[PDB]
Amino acid sequence: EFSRIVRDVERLIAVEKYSLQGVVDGDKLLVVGFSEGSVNAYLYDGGETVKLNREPINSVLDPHYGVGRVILVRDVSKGAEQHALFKVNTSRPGEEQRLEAVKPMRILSGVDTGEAVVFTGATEDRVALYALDGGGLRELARLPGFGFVSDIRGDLIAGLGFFGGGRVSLFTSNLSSGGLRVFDSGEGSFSSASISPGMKVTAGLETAREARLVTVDPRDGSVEDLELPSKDFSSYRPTAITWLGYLPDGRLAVVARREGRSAVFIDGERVEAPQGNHGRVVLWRGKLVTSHTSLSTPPRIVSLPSGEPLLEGGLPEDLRRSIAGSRLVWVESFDGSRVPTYVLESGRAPTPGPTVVLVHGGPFAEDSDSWDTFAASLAAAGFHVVMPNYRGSTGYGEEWRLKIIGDPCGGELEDVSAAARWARESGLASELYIMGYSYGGYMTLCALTMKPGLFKAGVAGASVVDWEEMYELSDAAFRNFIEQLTGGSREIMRSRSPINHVDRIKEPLALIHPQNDSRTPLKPLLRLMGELLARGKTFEAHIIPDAGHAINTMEDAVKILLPAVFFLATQRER
Amino acid sequence: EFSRIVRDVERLIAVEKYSLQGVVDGDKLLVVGFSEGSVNAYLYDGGETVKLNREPINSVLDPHYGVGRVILVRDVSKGAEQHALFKVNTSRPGEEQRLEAVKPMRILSGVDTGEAVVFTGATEDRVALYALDGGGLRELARLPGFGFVSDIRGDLIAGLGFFGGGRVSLFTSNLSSGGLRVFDSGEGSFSSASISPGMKVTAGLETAREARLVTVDPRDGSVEDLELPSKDFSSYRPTAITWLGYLPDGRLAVVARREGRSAVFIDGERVEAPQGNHGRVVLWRGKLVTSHTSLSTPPRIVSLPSGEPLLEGGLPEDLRRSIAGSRLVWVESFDGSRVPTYVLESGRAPTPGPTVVLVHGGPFAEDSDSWDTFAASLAAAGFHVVMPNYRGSTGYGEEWRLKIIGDPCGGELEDVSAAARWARESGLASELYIMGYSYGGYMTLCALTMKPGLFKAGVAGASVVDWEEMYELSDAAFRNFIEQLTGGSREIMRSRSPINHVDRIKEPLALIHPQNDSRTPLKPLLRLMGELLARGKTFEAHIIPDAGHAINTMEDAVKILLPAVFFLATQRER
Ligand SMILES: [Cl-]
Repeated sequence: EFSRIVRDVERLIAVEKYSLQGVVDGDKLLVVGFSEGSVNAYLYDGGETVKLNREPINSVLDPHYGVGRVILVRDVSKGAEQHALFKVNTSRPGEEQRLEAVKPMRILSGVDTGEAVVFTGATEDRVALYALDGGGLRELARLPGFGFVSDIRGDLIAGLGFFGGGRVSLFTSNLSSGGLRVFDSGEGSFSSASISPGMKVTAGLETAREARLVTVDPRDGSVEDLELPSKDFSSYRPTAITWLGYLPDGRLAVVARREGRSAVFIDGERVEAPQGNHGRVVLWRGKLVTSHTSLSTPPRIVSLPSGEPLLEGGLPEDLRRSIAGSRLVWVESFDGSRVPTYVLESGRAPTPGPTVVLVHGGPFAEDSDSWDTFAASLAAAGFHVVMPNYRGSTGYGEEWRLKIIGDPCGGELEDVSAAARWARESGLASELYIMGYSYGGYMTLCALTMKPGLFKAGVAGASVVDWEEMYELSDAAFRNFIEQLTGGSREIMRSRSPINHVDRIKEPLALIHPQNDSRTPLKPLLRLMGELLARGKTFEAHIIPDAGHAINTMEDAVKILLPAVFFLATQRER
Repeated sequence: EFSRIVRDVERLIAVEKYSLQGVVDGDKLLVVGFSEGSVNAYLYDGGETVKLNREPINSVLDPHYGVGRVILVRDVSKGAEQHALFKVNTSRPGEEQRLEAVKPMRILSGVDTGEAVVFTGATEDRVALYALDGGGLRELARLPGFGFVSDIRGDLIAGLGFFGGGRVSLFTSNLSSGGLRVFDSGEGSFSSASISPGMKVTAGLETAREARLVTVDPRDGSVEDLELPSKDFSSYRPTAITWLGYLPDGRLAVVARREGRSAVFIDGERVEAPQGNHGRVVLWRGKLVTSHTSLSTPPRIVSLPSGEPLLEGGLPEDLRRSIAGSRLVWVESFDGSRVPTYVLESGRAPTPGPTVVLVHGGPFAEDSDSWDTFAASLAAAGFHVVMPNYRGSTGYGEEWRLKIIGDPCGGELEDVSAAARWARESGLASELYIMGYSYGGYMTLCALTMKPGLFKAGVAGASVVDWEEMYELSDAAFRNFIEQLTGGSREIMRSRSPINHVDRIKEPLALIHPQNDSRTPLKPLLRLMGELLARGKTFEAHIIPDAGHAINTMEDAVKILLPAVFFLATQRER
């Protein structure tokens, strides 16, 4: 029945998905949309979307309210994520002017004030904060690691820095003269940031098991808790902060979350919103607008508190019926920790039935009540889906997130393995598979090498294979992240690399990998194939042309997803 | 959509295909069939088939008329073609007894007398003629290269030997006492052989541009032309001899061919047969039976002279209509030689239209008026198909066949390239692709490296990549074949290896390869991928698990064929 599968996977990939970016030109929404087979940028106003870009893009920079242009970010390296920036004047959609003062680099983030384009980027030798204005390009600061611009008000630039130990610092700079100041909390990590009318930095602070709001004065580094007019926020007791931002009327919008579902607050007061997860919030036409998604709702743009959709891709009825349910469960792991695990029940599988432990990437990411095309495709193909938030995940507090540091292929793998055991013991699973992309594919390899026999077969997509060789091929941002994750230990880099444990593998493995991935490079995957072959192991492989880690077309998504589904479907017929 | 493609490809692979092997037990036909998703062995006696084997096989040994058992040949190495032999008593189908005296080896051929099993096999160090009887296993003779047992009558064993220069010798042995006698012709190559009631060896002799029948007296090596009672055979002036064999009533059956179509003769008299190609001929309940195939007929078993089908997988009408036409054309090549080229016009493509030069394997093989699943799948996918009998091909005389010796990636490539020129100049092709498996995949790599720009893109399946490295990884039979092809020259082995010319590649390439292929091993392909990556070339790859050069399940066929069709369909949308 592999042709009905191809049709489903294609349709699931093809459904339109929207992301809210801001408000530009004359009170028009700026949205990034996956539509017509690729990622594009649109203006929305009444009913007509207007396409701003020509060729597919990856993202746009964050515009200040009402600015008359959009800065596209586009990979100009066939997936290697050397990106260039292209200005589109909102009054002349489809006319792109490349910003040639900026040589290609990995663009990490940025904001457009209308007078300066401020962005962070990584090259081979550094990560930096840059400003481009009418006078040309300037390097404001070199950063100690991944950094992201959060907000600019006047000359004050605020951002978030991964500058050591897995922890997130706040940073500020000056638009006119550059420099850098770093603010490190001893309680936890800063999570989102926005500059108040008073020129203090409002930030989410994620502590051991909770999250709150703080005010940082960039002049003296003083921090204090921020109390809001309404106490709905406090009383919600979020674990994590998704996003926050000052609206143009001075009110503070915050999206915060717990147990994989978020809520929206304006000056601390709850605003009704559809169940699942939300993104940015903007004031448009004097009304509140956000993005929304859930496990059964592809990302869409909705009005609050109505919940009425402004932009939404429809899911076909027959596909909707493929997802028979979802649940959040707490799996007990090796040390007694409770692993929050999202479960998707297939309507096309019995119970007990074939079940895939689909391991998330990052590692600093989470499985949540948010749309997941891979999880949906598995349900449509007749597999239940188990999605464990292993230690290292976001969404459950700083202490759980930091447990991974210095211990890749250790406790987090136990968490994945405990989720696998739960799926069988709880009676959901008749047979067990493992699948993941990126850090998830790492986990597949680690499970098959370190836990032979636990799974029937594994799918490893865009995998980490060898920390040591990857390190040598990585840009400045990735080198630093590798050092942080591995705790700067060569012994960890080696012992936790599954290329060094190939002899232990006993289960069928499918490798899937984009040839131009600059994060998880193909080179070590070739050596892994060589090891599998020399040792007589069973394996299959699919390498995808002219694509990298970030997939921005339906054609590339099909090529990275379909083989995995075919492979698992074929395994299930054994 | 790709899902309608998956469906047609699957259906084209799934249609049942039959090969006639002999007559066993109580006048029952023995057939090998691709059916129920794999290659199996069957008895047929007027009604439903009876399955002899359990797990899929590769082939059966050639039984003497009426023997009460069948010897299955099965790969027990997950595609690496280390096979074992399994006896099935024809009265107890489905019960297999492994012949343990015979360790796994590449079984090349063999005959079962009912009292002795005589076969040729290759190990790392030898190719040998073996006999297994009540007394155990005995090595009758070591052979100078690939050899195939053709017939046994009494104590006399006759076979065909590739014992130098691409030329085929006859050999004989004695079942009781072993040994080896080799008979060479200065005029050409022996093609098929059967022992007359007079204990002479009747053989087809293929000469420079023609074929005939000869009588070899194994006692003195004397040769003379064989005159048959009816002159239809000699007046047909075949170019090649497909098969010959004495029927149990003493009559000589011959199948011979010219221009990619065969004819069947019985004591020299033509018997009417369906247009296309025929396999072995047997007498069954006193009536003649053979296999038949054509470009629009999957291999089936028919009665002669009527042509009524005994066993036939019916080609669905809608798939039949996907081939709008076929032609045999004579492409003019670089040196004036005329390359007989078979052409399928797709009913789902305009003219001019996307066209694939689909290069056959071997190299000692031909494109003929014979079913080809790959070619049918390309027509169904909306490509015209061009299949050139490049120099080295069978069917057109000894001289054309031996031109390739000492010159791989030379003249034959010119023939393939002339075919591509013809497709464009004749007005068939709007755009050109190259696709092939095995020696065909070699040709793809050779075209992309030596003729950059001629093709839009290529599919290389189970390719020859590096003659030097493959030589070092080959068994005794393959090493010898490699020396024969390359003319024993280390310079040819290197300069005609496309891994040495990777920098020249400019077109998109899709590699497809079974992991356990022992003929065209995966190992050099991994190095090729390393080279393509290091040099920044666009490529995709699909490596198939637990399979080798000889595909014997529908699931493995889908895995080797579908990626090629997807890739070309995608290329066509550029
Ligand atoms: Cl067959």
